[PDB]
Amino acid sequence: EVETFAFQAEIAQLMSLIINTFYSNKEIFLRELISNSSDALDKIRYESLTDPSKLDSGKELHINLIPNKQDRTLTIVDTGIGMTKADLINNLGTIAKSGTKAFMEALQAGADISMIGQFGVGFYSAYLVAEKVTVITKHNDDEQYAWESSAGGSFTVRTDTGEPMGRGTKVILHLKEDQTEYLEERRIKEIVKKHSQFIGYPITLFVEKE
Ligand SMILES: Cc1ccccc1[C@H]1CCCN1C(=O)c1cc(Cl)c(O)cc1O
Repeated sequence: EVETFAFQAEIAQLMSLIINTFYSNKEIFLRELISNSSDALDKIRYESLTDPSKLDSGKELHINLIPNKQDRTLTIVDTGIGMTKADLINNLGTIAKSGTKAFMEALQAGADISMIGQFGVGFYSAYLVAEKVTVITKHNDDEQYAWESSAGGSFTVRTDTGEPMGRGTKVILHLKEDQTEYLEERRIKEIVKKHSQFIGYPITLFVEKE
């Protein structure tokens, strides 16, 4: 079955702001998502140091970027610690961290949207370039789940039937019509070079044939 949840009020407000505010520097979404993957990878590594068996679900720690022009999706995949169903629901929409209103209060006055990451809500910058975001995740302690939202104040969670991931999180950006530049090899390379040069895990940019 599919479960539908309301975003907490302030998160809905943030998402609307991200979608409606004129802001040309959209590329920062990729930095924020790679940062999130890096943090998740840090966590499973940290845990594996005391209990190595937590890598039984996959020893390699990496980030893959996978453009698909036919589906018009950009997918960020990591083999980080992943999220349980509860982690998913609690951290991707139903609970507003302090940084949510702090950020929007920051946008009032001087701050610009590129600072979003500093408030711990950088995930939502995905809606700078995506009309719908799907998050597939698998944590050692739980089943594989799919989160999805086109904003508008709700998201869904369901058990995922797709290819099993072993462990980690996959963010699938269904790109807006006018944002297909982020499917281009040279454009993604440029952004990763500029914003994510010192990530401590291998980042592989997959290519497509003509
Ligand atoms: C950083 C972060 C913020 C909010 C919730 C969860 C996370 C990370 C740490 C614990 C598990 N995790 C994730 O599974 C994860 C999530 C998102 Cl949103 C992503 O883009 C990539 C990921 O690997």
